[PDB]
Amino acid sequence: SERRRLYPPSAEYPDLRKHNNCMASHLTPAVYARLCDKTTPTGWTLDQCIQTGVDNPGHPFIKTVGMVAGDEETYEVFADLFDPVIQERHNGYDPRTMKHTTDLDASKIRSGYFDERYVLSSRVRTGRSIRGLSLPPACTRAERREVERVVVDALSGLKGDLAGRYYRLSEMTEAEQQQLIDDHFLFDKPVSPLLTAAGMARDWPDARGIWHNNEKSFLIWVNEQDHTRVISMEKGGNMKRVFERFCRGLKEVERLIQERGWEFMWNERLGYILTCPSNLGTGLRAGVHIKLPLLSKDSRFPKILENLRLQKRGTGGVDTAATGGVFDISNLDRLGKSEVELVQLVIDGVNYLIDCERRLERGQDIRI
Amino acid sequence: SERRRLYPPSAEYPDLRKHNNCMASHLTPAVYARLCDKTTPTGWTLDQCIQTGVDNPGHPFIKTVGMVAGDEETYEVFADLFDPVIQERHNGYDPRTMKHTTDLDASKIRSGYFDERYVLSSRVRTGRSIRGLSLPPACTRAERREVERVVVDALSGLKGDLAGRYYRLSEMTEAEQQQLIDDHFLFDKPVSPLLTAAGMARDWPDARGIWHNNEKSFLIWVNEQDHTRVISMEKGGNMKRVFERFCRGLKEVERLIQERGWEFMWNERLGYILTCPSNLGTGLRAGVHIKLPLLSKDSRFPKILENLRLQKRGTGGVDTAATGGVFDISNLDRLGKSEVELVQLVIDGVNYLIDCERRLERGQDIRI
Amino acid sequence: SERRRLYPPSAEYPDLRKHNNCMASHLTPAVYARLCDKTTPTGWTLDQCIQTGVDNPGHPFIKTVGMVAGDEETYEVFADLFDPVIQERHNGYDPRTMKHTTDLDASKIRSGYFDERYVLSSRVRTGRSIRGLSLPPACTRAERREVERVVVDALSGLKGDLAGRYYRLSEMTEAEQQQLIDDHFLFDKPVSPLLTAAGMARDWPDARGIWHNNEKSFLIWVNEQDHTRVISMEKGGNMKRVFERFCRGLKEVERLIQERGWEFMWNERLGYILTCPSNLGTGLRAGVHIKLPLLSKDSRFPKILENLRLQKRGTGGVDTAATGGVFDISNLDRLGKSEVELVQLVIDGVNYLIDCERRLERGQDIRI
Amino acid sequence: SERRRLYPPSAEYPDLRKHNNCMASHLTPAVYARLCDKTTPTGWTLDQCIQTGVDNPGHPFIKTVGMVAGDEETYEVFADLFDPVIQERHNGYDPRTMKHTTDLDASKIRSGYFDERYVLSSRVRTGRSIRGLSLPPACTRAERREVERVVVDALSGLKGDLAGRYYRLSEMTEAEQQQLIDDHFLFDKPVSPLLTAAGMARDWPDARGIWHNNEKSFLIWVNEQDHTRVISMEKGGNMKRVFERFCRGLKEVERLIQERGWEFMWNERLGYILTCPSNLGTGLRAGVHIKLPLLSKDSRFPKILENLRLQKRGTGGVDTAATGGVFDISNLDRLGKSEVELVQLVIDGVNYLIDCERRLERGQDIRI
Amino acid sequence: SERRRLYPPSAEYPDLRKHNNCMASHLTPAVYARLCDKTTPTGWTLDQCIQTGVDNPGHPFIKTVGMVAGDEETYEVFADLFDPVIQERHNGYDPRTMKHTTDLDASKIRSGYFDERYVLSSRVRTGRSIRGLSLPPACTRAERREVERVVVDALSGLKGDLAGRYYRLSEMTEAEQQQLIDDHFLFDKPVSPLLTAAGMARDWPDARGIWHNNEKSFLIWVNEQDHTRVISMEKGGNMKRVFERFCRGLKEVERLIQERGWEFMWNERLGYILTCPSNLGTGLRAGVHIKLPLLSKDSRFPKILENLRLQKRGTGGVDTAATGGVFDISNLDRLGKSEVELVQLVIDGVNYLIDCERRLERGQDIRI
Ligand SMILES: Nc1ncnc2c1ncn2[C@@H]1O[C@H](COP(=O)(O)OP(=O)(O)O)[C@@H](O)[C@H]1O
Ligand SMILES: Nc1ncnc2c1ncn2[C@@H]1O[C@H](COP(=O)(O)OP(=O)(O)O)[C@@H](O)[C@H]1O
Ligand SMILES: Nc1ncnc2c1ncn2[C@@H]1O[C@H](COP(=O)(O)OP(=O)(O)O)[C@@H](O)[C@H]1O
Ligand SMILES: Nc1ncnc2c1ncn2[C@@H]1O[C@H](COP(=O)(O)OP(=O)(O)O)[C@@H](O)[C@H]1O
Ligand SMILES: Nc1ncnc2c1ncn2[C@@H]1O[C@H](COP(=O)(O)OP(=O)(O)O)[C@@H](O)[C@H]1O
Ligand SMILES: CN(CC(=O)O)C(=N)N
Ligand SMILES: CN(CC(=O)O)C(=N)N
Ligand SMILES: CN(CC(=O)O)C(=N)N
Ligand SMILES: CN(CC(=O)O)C(=N)N
Ligand SMILES: CN(CC(=O)O)C(=N)N
Ligand SMILES: [Mg+2]
Ligand SMILES: [Mg+2]
Ligand SMILES: [Mg+2]
Ligand SMILES: [Mg+2]
Ligand SMILES: [Mg+2]
Repeated sequence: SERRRLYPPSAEYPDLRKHNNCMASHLTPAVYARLCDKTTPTGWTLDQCIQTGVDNPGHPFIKTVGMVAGDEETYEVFADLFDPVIQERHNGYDPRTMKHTTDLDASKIRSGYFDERYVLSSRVRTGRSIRGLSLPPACTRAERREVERVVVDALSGLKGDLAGRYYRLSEMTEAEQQQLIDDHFLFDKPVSPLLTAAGMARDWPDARGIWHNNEKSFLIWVNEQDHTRVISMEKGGNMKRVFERFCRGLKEVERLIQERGWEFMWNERLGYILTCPSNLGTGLRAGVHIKLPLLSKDSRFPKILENLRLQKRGTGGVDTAATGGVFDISNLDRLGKSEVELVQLVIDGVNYLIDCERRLERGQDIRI
Repeated sequence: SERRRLYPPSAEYPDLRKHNNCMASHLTPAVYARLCDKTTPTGWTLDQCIQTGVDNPGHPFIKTVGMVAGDEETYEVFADLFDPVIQERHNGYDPRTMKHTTDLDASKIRSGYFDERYVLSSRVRTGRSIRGLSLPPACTRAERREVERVVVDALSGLKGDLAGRYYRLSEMTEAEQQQLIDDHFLFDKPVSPLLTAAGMARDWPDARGIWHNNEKSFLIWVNEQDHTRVISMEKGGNMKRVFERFCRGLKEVERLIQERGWEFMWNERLGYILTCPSNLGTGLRAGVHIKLPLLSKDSRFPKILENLRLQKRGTGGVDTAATGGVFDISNLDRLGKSEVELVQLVIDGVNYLIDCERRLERGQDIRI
Repeated sequence: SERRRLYPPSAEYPDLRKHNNCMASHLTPAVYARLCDKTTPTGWTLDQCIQTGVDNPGHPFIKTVGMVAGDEETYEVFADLFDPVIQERHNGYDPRTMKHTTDLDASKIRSGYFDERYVLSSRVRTGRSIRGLSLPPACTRAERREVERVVVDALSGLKGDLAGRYYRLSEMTEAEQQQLIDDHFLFDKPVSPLLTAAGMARDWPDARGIWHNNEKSFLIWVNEQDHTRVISMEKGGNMKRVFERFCRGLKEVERLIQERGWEFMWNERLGYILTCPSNLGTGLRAGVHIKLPLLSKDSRFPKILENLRLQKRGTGGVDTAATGGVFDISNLDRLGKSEVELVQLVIDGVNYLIDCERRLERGQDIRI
Repeated sequence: SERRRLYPPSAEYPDLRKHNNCMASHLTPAVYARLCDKTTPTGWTLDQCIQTGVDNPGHPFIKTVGMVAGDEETYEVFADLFDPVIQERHNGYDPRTMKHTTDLDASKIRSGYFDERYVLSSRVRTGRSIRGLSLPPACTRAERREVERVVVDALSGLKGDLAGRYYRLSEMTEAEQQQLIDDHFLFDKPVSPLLTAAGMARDWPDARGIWHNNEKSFLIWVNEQDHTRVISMEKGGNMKRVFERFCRGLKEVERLIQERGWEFMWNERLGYILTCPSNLGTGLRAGVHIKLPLLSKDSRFPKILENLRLQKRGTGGVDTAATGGVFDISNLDRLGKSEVELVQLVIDGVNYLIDCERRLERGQDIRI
Repeated sequence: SERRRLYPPSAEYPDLRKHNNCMASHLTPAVYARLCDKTTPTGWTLDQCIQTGVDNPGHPFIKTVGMVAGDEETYEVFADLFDPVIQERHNGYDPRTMKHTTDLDASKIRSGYFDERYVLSSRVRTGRSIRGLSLPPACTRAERREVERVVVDALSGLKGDLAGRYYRLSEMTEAEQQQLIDDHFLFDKPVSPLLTAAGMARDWPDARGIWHNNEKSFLIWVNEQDHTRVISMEKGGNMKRVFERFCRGLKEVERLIQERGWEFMWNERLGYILTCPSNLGTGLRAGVHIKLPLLSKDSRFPKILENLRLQKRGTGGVDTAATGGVFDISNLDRLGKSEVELVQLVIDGVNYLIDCERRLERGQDIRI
């Protein structure tokens, strides 16, 4: 009957009195009550958006957004809660007013070569979603298989240096997968509670895979945390070559994908849409590992790092710590700046860090 | 259940990598995704609109639109795809901004007499659709029979020189139909793939017919490719008389049709609505055949023809080629210009063509 | 408004006064009125079922059903019209009461070797539809591509003698396709009016292909007239080996298809569901070509052939005639009998025909 | 099914080629097609509005509107057709633009006494509808009974000179009803085709009645052609007393009706809503009979009458003619002018008419 | 539009080619296709039912069902898949035909005392669900809080020896929770993949708690894996006292719950409804730990255990192994047998096990 009463929204309000994530900070009873009825056309709802944040109050060793998007419409349907979170996460970028600009030019990134005694590794990463298909948090098996087929068919057209092969996770022996993971190429099974709570580990390892070139300098993860994750890696400090290869490969992949009538998720307000609001905009993360004996001498590291808008993850894996200090240092903000700008910022920050080692003298300049 | 997922629009996107029609040129994944859910009140959909273009990439010896309209609402519902196609097809006429004006006056078409040694035939054609009834691509049997009844009842009222008789295709012996076709009067069965793919050959020959006057100088095809096709023909170069008869007969037919409460499809933005976007506006085609020994001497013909906005089809039938060169030359653009203007343009172009007989001198002037 | 009146069903009733197909014979105003509102869950309707029959009254040189099915549900939704047609087409088999049994055993088909001087070719064909996907008359582009992907992935698992390769029609040069067609391997473009009117030529050649083994003795047409057409052919009279290979290959293909969670359309009442009601049940056609000088001496062929329940097509296919008499003789009925029974019947009929070479004496026995 | 086609609106368009009513004049195929889907909340439709006009092309001896309203919403829902009709019927009043003002003051109508030798009868009539109840063309039995109950209960409260009694038509002997009709008090059974075609004779004589005061100078017809018709009569030429009594009685009746929570249909754009668009606005008709020997001498009567905006009906009954000339002369326009203005206009026109007795002189002044 | 096509069910079919759980064994494409549209009134669907089984193919050291129920209606809506699974899991009990009988009598369980040198612990467990509230896999925050409130209010009425207190998990320090877990009283956080994949760890630790008596011999877990889990423990081999206390406490709890108008989920076909089909029927598990030096001598243990219908989990925790062999031995089947019968079976099995200590002789009797 229509006379039956629903549970009032405040009855469903999560208990976030001990949470320490941006979703908990920016969620209020008014917002929850306002948004608890809405839903994206594919059925995504607010509770599904904030489940990962609700279940995970902590997760060292970095601050977490606590939200995910089930599809493109989410960021528009639940903008009343995503917008403040995005603004806080990206040092003040305002999606409501500002616009995002993307440029991928390896010409305007001159220099960008690091000392081989302090870097010994350079990687550039980005993510891409296929329009019309639900994101990993909400995708069904059919949608995941469709994403895999589209990506594999597109990548089959890559020729020349970028030519490579696709390896299905379900067809790889555990030893091979472990060897690939230990080499920083493949992705590990999603056991971290943040991924599991978001629902981005359903049906594992179905429809997940890795497409890599023969030199393994150009890789593409299929269906791990986004529809596609494009990676360009090199064991050294030559960020210039890595970024040039990344740019050309990404352009070719986009062209091949569009050839078949598929287009990436994108809007000028937010840039490239991805699951985690922390990856919006360019979704780009350019970083380098650090030599063990050197940066270990730092004492006021976090202040300097927040000074330069850089983030320091441990060795391979965000969930891992740093032992025998070798830190993966990358840019912190991915929205509001162009890819070239982000790479230049990373290069400048790393040059500062290696210059700030000061193994002969003492003194931290910070230099806000 | 509502949790089941539909095929993403890009999955249905046609493969037009080898097509050479305006629909293929102006169709993009964004447009297809935007329009793949809409539908006219009678159920016409985008796929039905573009089926003929998808199936037919070629079709010599002229460029083809590759689209058809199922009803009046189509041009409004799918305007996002029809408008660029119409603009390209009609040398820049912009339906969004401009307006179309129609005038049928035989007084302001002074002159217009061709040399009898180079024309020997003059025809004028137009199309008309009855409002409220689906177009041939989408019409059911009941709608087709209704169109036939309305047209026949209206035409029964014609008196005087225009007085004529209606002949039902289903009641005509094959020999009589073949004789009429060979005389350029009747229409042949629609075997060309463009007509069949559009669905404009369903239930043949049911409800199709030809109404012609005793002299056979005035004819009306019922349910061939439009609801009505009004034709005025004469074996000679006297375009003036042909056009005068065409104008008066068309006015009388329109009056008789409106007498019973039926009105033609029409809107000032597009003019007279017809199935093929190439026939919008006036839908008028005025043309003449050409004497065999004469125009055969031409070498740079296509450049001159595109110069004058004229189209050259072979002998009887667009699908046929030209042998022993005798070309059917007509106007190319039917929207944005009035009927009088189009006829005057055809007369000027034909006078230019005959003036360039070059049986005693050489040189092509083009004269853009 | 709800006060508006629909066209009465009799207004839409087709004009079949001159038709000569089973649909025209068994269609009555009462049946049409009863069924003109129903529709299968995918939207198939009666008019779409009978369009091919309505448009085509003739089509030599064989009697035609005049109907097609858009999906599995059709045969159940429109049973009131399909059942009499099926019963008449399959010499009295009653789908309402009887049941169909299928057995594919090459052991119980002993003998089956024809004289090499009168056969010189032996082929066995069947069709199969993937459950859950619309049939070629109604399938959209996405469904056709899904069928192609499922079939190709399944067939990739065939090993040993059956090992083969898939060739996409869109990627084959016209010369190669013509050579394959002339060799009786590949299928030609569907230009015959029966196929076009049924809508089984939309989006050609998208998603159509041929998968064949290295010896080309085992072929599979993908998306030509059914979802799959499995063919086993040999240039000779050894029907035994051909049928054995056909049986084992079909079993392997079915196993591979089921491995991935796809099941063939099938119900014990009708057997294997296919587009044309003439292919229901087993859908099997076993046949042989005939030597030119020999059977040409016959005069009362049609009576004998109808006596033996055999069909006589042209050497080039159903749509071609027989010149320099070389007739493709096959079984006529495919529903109500098992595959082994049909093959044995074909063998017995061919042995009877060759026994009646009438080179020594004369006289036709008929032998009903 | 949704694929079935409705009859196109032009198929339902009435055949008005021989009609002579305002509805026929102002009805066009475009208007009919536009309005043939709409309907008032109570279910009234355009065909029901125009049925009376369609069935009746003639009806001497006056020009007829040819339309009726089923409820209050009609004039708003079908304004596209009622507005031109109202404008033509009320000599230019434009309901879209201008507003209507009502005043009932017997003080500002000084004079207004006619010669007893040329009038011998004075009547004033008006109509009123109860809001929330369907009009007589569309009212069901329950609604008609509700109207009767509301009106009778209200009128029971009248006191003093206006005190009277209610007589139910179903409880009155035929002789009494005939006597009342012959005295110009009661209304006759609705046998005229205009009333019957409009559906305003259904369930006769159920729920119809007459409430009159003891002197029979104040009367109220219940459910004859409107919900209420208030009438004030006097056998003489004293229009002043008749009109003041009419005003006070109408005010008292309105007060009593509003006492119980019922309000009259009214909007400033149109005034008081009634069934026939010819009665909109005030709905007031003030008139007088004429002595037999006197006005019979007129020859150019119609021109003069149209000059003064007066209408001449025969003796008792609009449907009746004038024998032994005694004409009922009243105002022609009821909308756009106030009641006092209309009464003054009638008085001036009657004074003009009697002044033109022409028993001793000659001249048709007309005096536009 | 309604012309868009859904993904065929076989496209969503899980890839279970390597799974080893009952759901994978008893899931077929036909069943999946049949059930993929249905849904319980609260929105539970088949994919949600089988997600835990799909994600987890293994999970030593016991065979897993691989399914869960979202609410009471699930077992009825998806019976076509639950029934075979239940039958296989409960050694042939047929829910379709048979009925379940429950009796909780401590009188008819005479004896039941184990040797203190081989048991040193005795526990009895059961589960209960509140009717009208979604099960832990599907319950929202409001429903979980409602379950907690109902259970706590009911348990507040327990008096006498059963008198106890409720401890909210969110209000207990980590040290206290760890101490309780190490003592085998409290439940640990659900980190095992089977619980997480089923969605039974959402919003942890909100609304989860433990209500225990002062002696801690009677405990009730609130919202861990069922709505309520009632447990009775004793550090010894006196199963008689444990079971009688369990019976009386359960009866009192049920009475108190029903006092407020709440009733347990129950139907005679299945008994007491719970999330995991392995806990249906009584949901009872009676077990004992085993002394370290003793049962370690066994070699053919699994055959004997399957002989006696007993299951051997490791030490505290099903997910944990057995080191220094001390096995938790309990009954294996909970549906089709009464609680008294199950406890007697457990007692007989444990007596057999201890009798087969073989510390003096050798030989395994099995004794099927
Ligand atoms: N600079 C680098 N050099 C080598 N490997 C890297 C680098 N940065 C990241 N990786 C590899 O990427 C994998 C996942 O790292 P993660 O923190 O998830 O980066 P992302 O943000 O791109 O997911 C790790 O296994 C790690 O080895
Ligand atoms: N100038 C002409 N003289 C004689 N016949 C003509 C002429 N133009 C067209 N026709 C006749 O019209 C028929 C169809 O021509 P088509 O190219 O379809 O013209 P339309 O554009 O009006 O369809 C042909 O059979 C042809 O004989
Ligand atoms: N027994 C046979 N031997 C050789 N070729 C054959 C045989 N049967 C069919 N074909 C070839 O297959 C092609 C299509 O045959 P068709 O008449 O469509 O058979 P079906 O009815 O099974 O489709 C033709 O080109 C024909 O040459
Ligand atoms: N001036 C008048 N004097 C007497 N009776 C009248 C007068 N005007 C109208 N009536 C009476 O009203 C009755 C109906 O007349 P009708 O033309 O319908 O007027 P209305 O416009 O009020 O309907 C007739 O029977 C007639 O006798
Ligand atoms: N016989 C027993 N004696 C002592 N503790 C037990 C016994 N059985 C179970 N437990 C305790 O119950 C907790 C959970 O046990 P579990 O294996 O989940 O039982 P269930 O299969 O009923 O969930 C463990 O921490 C364990 O210490
Ligand atoms: C660890 N996280 C959370 C974040 O991005 O803040 C991922 N989105 N992977
Ligand atoms: C041949 N065509 C295509 C076109 O007009 O371009 C017809 N519409 N008939
Ligand atoms: C030629 N036909 C018609 C028939 O089978 O009768 C095909 N279905 N191919
Ligand atoms: C006679 N008529 C028609 C009209 O008013 O024009 C009535 N409405 N009574
Ligand atoms: C470990 N399991 C699976 C099972 O019961 O089989 C739980 N339901 N807890
Ligand atoms: Mg990462
Ligand atoms: Mg043409
Ligand atoms: Mg064939
Ligand atoms: Mg009247
Ligand atoms: Mg447990």
